[PDB]
Amino acid sequence: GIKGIYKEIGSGERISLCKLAIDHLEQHNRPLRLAIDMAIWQFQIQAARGGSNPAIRTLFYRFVRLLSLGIHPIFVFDGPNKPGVSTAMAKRLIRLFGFTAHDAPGEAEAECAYLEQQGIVDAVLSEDVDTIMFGSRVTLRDWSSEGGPPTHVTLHDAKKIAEGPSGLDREGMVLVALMSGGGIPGCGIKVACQAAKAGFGKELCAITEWKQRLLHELRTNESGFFRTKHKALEIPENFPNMEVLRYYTHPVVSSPATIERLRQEFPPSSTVDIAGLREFTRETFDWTFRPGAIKLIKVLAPGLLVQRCLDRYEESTLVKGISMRREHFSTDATPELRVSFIPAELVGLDPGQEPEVKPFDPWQPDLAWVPETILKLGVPVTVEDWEEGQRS
DNA sequence: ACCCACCACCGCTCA
DNA sequence: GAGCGGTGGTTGGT
Ligand SMILES: [Mn+2]
Ligand SMILES: [Mn+2]
Repeated sequence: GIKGIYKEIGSGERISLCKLAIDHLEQHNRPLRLAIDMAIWQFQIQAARGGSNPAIRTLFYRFVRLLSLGIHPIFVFDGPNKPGVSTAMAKRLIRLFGFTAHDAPGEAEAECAYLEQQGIVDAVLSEDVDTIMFGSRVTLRDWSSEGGPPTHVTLHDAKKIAEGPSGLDREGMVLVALMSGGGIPGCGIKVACQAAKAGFGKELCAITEWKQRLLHELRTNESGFFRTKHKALEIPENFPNMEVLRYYTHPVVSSPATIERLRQEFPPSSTVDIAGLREFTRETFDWTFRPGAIKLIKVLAPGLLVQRCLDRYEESTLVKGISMRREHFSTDATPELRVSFIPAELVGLDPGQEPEVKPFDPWQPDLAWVPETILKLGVPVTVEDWEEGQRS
């Protein structure tokens, strides 16, 4: 649920997460804040195979990707007030990356939408579009390839939907969920959408006046709100159930006090725990000894580089040089510079103090495409010299 | 009596 | 959660 909603509101704009990140950083002069429904992982990460704990290993890699994007994420967990990777390990790993874990009192997607409304986050990444019913304005879904590397997302805009052909707004979709559900039998997304379009989605708190209006409209269709008449659809008395109505209208979410607490404490003083990550990966992935250390260095270095650029907003302690420029399609033509750096020097781990058991040398220069905007923010002098040398 | 377009629903598969 | 074909039902007819 809601089944068939995408044929009504649209499938959504497919867009590079990098583009969303960099555009917001340019438009709003600070990194994008994104609430992530923790329920999204449940079917995406238990598809990885091989090695030790591949499910949380997938989680590790998408966290490194979040670093590379410069996104400030907050992962929201479900609460018990709702009407196989460990939560403990997920939260432990979230802290090691300098990210934020947040426990909803009830359903996470309701909390995520609430956080967005309160200006705690700029957008929501969830299983589906249910977030719109809980007040979300910008909601993201399907963080995946476009495949290979997971670079793109599917963006739904609540205002544009309420204007587009469906005319489905928040209270329209509630009525759809009220009548269709998954409650009137024989109904019915098509009819529910037509009922919503007629404006029956208010529901501004003796409600039986309203109920026998559309009930009259469903069987006679004198206003012509429908393609046909529906004398077969017969409506229960409990309906419209009002517990259900305000499960959407005021879902159980964090207290005002919690909101203002988050408002001062998120984003946190984000810092990646290197030594913490080294122990985690050794314990959980069997990334043991010198090979395991080098493996962590290689994977973590680029994101750690991006992350430290923004955090200052000669310092060649980050970028050793620049050599190219591109507007690749994977980022929807977001200007990137080919950047060099020393992985082990940047991560700050010495593979030597670990036992030894073509290849990759963490002490030699590695290359990475980093968004030009982030580089100008973090290493402005090196970028100007690159621009200077290239007008010759 | 029968056709017909539309639709709601079920079972299916992959996440 | 979300895509597919079947299909049984409803509607408005033919
Ligand atoms: Mn949920
Ligand atoms: Mn949902």
